[PDB]
Amino acid sequence: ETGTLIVNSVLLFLAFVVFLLVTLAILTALR
Amino acid sequence: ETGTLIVNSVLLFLAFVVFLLVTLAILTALR
Amino acid sequence: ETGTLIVNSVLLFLAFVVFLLVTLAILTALR
Amino acid sequence: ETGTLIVNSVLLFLAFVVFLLVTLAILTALR
Amino acid sequence: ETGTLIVNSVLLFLAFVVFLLVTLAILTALR
Repeated sequence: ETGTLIVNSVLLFLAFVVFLLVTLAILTALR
Repeated sequence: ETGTLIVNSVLLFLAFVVFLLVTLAILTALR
Repeated sequence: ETGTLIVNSVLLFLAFVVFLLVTLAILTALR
Repeated sequence: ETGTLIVNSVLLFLAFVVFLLVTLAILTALR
Repeated sequence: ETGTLIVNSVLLFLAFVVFLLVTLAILTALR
């Protein structure tokens, strides 16, 4: 349970990293 | 078996993250 | 505790990797 | 040995993900 | 010690992946 919690913790912030990445790429389209 | 399952779980969503990344880069080509 | 420390160590530099990534994407906007 | 194998398995596909990423960025050069 | 070595091994190539990523993004600025 503890091990899985640590893994989830990393995924937590990752979610923001990815989402932000996609958002940034789309933003590049700004034409 | 349990350990591998956890690893696969992470890869599962990763597949979408990567595929989306490639799709976004290609989309940038919009010219 | 030692295991978590190792994980955090990787995240440490990652923080810079991501932050730099976002900064670079934004920089691309330079128009 | 089993542990290292699992790690290598992840790296295997990763190789394609990265290589593709670089290829896509270069493709963006399309000018 | 062996565990840390394996982790470092992954980070080793990662260094090149990231470094290349930043270099590619900057290259995009070619204007």
